[PDB]
Amino acid sequence: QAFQRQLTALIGYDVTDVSNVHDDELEFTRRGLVTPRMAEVASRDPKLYAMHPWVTSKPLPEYLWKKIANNCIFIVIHRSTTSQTIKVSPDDTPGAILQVLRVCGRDEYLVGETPIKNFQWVRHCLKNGEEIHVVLDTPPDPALDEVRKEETVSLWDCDRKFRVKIRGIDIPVLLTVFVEANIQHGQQVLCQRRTSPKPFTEEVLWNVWLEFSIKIKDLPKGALLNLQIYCGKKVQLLYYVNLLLIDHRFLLRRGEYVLHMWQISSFNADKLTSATNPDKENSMSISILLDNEMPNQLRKQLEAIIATDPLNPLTAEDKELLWHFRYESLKHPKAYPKLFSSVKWGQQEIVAKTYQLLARREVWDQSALDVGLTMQLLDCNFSDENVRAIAVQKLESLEDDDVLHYLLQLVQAVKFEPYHDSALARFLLKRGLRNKRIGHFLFWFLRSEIAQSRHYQQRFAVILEAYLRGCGTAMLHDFTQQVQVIEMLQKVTLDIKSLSDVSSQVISQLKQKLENLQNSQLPESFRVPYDPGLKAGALAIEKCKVMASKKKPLWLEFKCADPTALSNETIGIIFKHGDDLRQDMLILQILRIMESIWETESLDLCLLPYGCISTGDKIGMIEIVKDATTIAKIQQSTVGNTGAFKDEVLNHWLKEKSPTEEKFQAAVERFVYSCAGYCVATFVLGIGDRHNDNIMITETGNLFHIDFGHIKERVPFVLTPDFLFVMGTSGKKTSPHFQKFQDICVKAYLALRHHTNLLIILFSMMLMTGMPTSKEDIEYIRDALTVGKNEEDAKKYFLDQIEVCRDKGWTVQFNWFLHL
Ligand SMILES: Cc1ncccc1-c1nc2c(Cl)cccc2cc1[C@H](C)Nc1ncnc2[nH]cnc12
Repeated sequence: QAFQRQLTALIGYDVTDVSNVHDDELEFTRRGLVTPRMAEVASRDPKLYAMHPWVTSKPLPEYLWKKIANNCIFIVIHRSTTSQTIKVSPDDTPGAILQVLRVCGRDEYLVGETPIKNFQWVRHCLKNGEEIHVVLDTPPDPALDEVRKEETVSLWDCDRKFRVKIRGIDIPVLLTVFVEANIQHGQQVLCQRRTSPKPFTEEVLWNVWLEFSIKIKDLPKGALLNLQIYCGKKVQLLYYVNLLLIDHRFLLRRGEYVLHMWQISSFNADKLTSATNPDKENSMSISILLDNEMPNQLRKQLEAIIATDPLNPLTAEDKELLWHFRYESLKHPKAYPKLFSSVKWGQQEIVAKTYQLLARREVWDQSALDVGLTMQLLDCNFSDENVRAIAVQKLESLEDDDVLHYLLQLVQAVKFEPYHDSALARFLLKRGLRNKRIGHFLFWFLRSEIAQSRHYQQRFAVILEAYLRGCGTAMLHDFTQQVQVIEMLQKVTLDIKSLSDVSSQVISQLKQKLENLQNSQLPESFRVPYDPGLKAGALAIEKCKVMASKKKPLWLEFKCADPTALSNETIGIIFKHGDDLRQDMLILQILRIMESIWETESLDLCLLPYGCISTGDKIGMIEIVKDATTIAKIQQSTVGNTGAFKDEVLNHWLKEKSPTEEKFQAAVERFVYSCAGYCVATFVLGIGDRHNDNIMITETGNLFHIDFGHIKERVPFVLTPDFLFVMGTSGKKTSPHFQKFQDICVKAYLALRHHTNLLIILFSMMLMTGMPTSKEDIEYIRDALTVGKNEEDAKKYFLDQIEVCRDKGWTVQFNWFLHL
């Protein structure tokens, strides 16, 4: 039982607790997840698990090939104080041809049957212009990863109409009010019934049967009884709660329920949860009782429909066509979301035909994996397990590198699962247990939601517990260490915040508190949650500070615990309270996806998606990007504390940080690319109009936006005169670098548009699961990606945007200044 107490603290929630359930679905899931855990445990190669090689099968891009010399990769190998360099061909395997080679300063290994060109660490060095420093080391013992040993009427024979008794609602404290009861499947309301309005007192009783038109034999599995409370005095939603009509054992839900409801403040994933509100003492409750072959024009119309984006709404006509031409639609994997949205789920014979249809998915099974298409099947529009499972079926072929690219949003998509035990939850379980890097991030992503989502903490806790019981003792200790450190640091972060430029007493107290944590509480070393390779050590109390800001975040710097670390660079972590860093995580992850897209078209845009992990309610950690300052500061340094800005200061800031001409122009080139990435990426994501104290530049030219979890003459993005002066453009001219900037944006924008469907789905999912949203909010990226339009035309559009900034110059940057 002591092991369970550890799990609870690691998880941040008590999975054995049953104080907020009305059935045993959670416990059933615990027991259900035992098998796929042990299958993965018993199957993983202990030695490859222990070393967790971070590897990709993608080609090395054109931008990384043209950085090689005569098919030669230099790899410095170390012993104790040995440093002997080797000539290696890209195709050389480490655990054979290089003769375990751990990376210097990192928990990262160049091992296994893949060439060195295909290790992400090696590609990381090639990109930045660094060298491959490895250390001959003993392999880490797989015994350390050891895992603690463990231990009657049919539904389709029931033509009776479904009914639910609304006994009444009850609220301790506090105009009229009524109950709406929807049978839902996906976001689709199948059947809706309301009560009569009554006066809104602390108790309202109806004692009324709501008889629905849908038959019990017609309720599809995963149908939700969605109970909602509205008020008049033109109504308004005030509370909601859901109840699965068919439970986890395929039994029709039967009997008395007192469901504690959620309060409002709309596609928001929280609306879909089957979790009841656990705050029984303040929350509105509701009491219920359940006691129960084609023509040519048609082909072209069908093809036009199949070709539209995931946010083009299907008409009744559209759906009827897809459904009638079911089998022709089944030949086109891109049709699948629309076809399955053309299914009348409230009709048992249609669902049966849909299931027949699903048994003929040769073309789907044979199709190359499209993540975009696959993600759409995992969104809120699909509640059927068999549809959703063909989505997860395709995810199974993702190599680990790609799982990590999509992990955050795969974890978020668990929120769209009807049941706690799902093919998706088990896929994430499986892939996390097969790979320590996936498992590490799975821990934190799951934990991020467990700590601040009442709506989904129970589900995620069960999944996280199931992961933890298979990750192996080493990772348990390891995770335990990390949680203890962030709890210590979050405490210091919050305490300093209460004590409010940063005054004398603040700078005094912080450093004492850091010195007090250092001397007793803090461990020898711990893993950096956002960069599991890096192990942090002792604080550099010297270098730690608090921002002259209203949120008063902590800038912390640590020593690297790893003696074999080559640099002297500290590990920098910002701890901040006040911002919802879930939104940042999501945006930063989409920026990583955008980078991998660009990579497929051999385009680098040098984005800087810095590490960020939400650890709790409005709280978390941000990776310190070293040698960087804000653009706003670069203007204040030369111009003044509070004044509007001059065009030359950024370029002449860049100049004064660049030592040689070789490294300066590099900075300017790096900046042209960087500026282009963020102009395209922020435009697409609709977060481009930012005050320049939320844009940053490195000493080596790399522009990057920060502080995403925030967001009248406007601007599509930020391409200010100071950015344009670095390119060399005095108001209305055209430099060589600017035409190249214009060049790069266009190719980047068109590159994103080639994955339009993927981006639309990730943007939709982002809004639904991390931004508490409307259809019109979601439909921004359609316009941003100029859906339906041609290359030439989308290119004009984007150039027109580049010029909108030019027309405005400084007006919005300055209009912020006044506001702020
Ligand atoms: C580094 C910096 N330069 C100029 C202006 C502000 C900052 C800065 N200072 C901070 C302090 Cl003193 C404490 C806590 C957080 C701070 C954040 C910043 C800047 C605004 N942001 C970042 N600075 C460095 N790395 C980052 N990664 C993500 N965001 C950043």
